[PDB]
Amino acid sequence: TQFEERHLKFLQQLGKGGSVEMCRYDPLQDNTGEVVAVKKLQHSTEEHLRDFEREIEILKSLQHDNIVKYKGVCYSAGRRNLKLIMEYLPYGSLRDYLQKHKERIDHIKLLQYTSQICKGMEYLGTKRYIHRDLATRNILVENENRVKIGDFGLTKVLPQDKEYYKVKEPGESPIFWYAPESLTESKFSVASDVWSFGVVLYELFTYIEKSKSPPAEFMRMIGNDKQGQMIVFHLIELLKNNGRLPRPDGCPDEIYMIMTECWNNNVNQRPSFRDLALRVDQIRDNM
Ligand SMILES: C[C@H](Nc1cc(-c2c(N)nn3cccnc23)ncn1)c1ccc(F)cc1
Repeated sequence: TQFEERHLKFLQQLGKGGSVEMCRYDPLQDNTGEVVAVKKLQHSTEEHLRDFEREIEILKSLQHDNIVKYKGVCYSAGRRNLKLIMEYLPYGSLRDYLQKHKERIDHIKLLQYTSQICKGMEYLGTKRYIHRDLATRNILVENENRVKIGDFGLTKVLPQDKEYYKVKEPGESPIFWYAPESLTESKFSVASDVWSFGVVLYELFTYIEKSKSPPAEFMRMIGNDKQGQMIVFHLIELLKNNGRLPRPDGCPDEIYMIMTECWNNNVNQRPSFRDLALRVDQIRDNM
């Protein structure tokens, strides 16, 4: 079913990454239409538009309880700019949600969120997609009991004959979530996503405390005097030498062990998302 641009009523800006807005799709013009989330490009050039259409095809191919729902696309006349229409997830970003309710979210709830992120990622892998940007900033909360992976802007499809994707000219790079091989060789795979997942687990159990964030902690370890390209250089050498993020205060042993397993320099030794979801669900059952 189609979405007429004239009937999308702006309500509120939700966030920037392009941008995401809260809109009411109101063709009856009586303010009773559905509230949706709309993603559009800030700078809709020819290369970005091509990348955005691929992102849209990726999201449309995905149907999982822990992946934000695709609703449709809005086309503009002439130049062919695109708006991606998604379900509105009313509790917002996990990052803000956890910052707002801090420790009032207990470990068993955090593990319910962990399990769901794991399941969404495992599914993504069966499609041979690499997310590349797994972080709490890309997770949304539908309700108290359900989170969803909510943005796929950096997602690549693996080539048929390879188990990695090599990025030739990197743009946006969340280096503090990157596996060593991604920093050194710009190589991305299911194993690099698992590394990133360990960082997500660190994020949840620090309750996204500002001074404990991955950027804060890694900068401390390499020295706050490191700048620009030198950060990447020193980060690589630190990770090669087993410098890791510390255990979050109050974090259960069995969860901290999962993080450190994800952060294995040896790509082949990192666990699979299938094995992670089983392990996490066993922890929850024990508790
Ligand atoms: C950058 C963007 N920021 C948002 C987004 C939303 C939001 C929402 N409430 N529902 N929804 C549905 C699809 C996309 N975004 C959303 N809420 C708050 N902040 C952002 C975009 C995707 C992410 F995964 C995270 C943040």
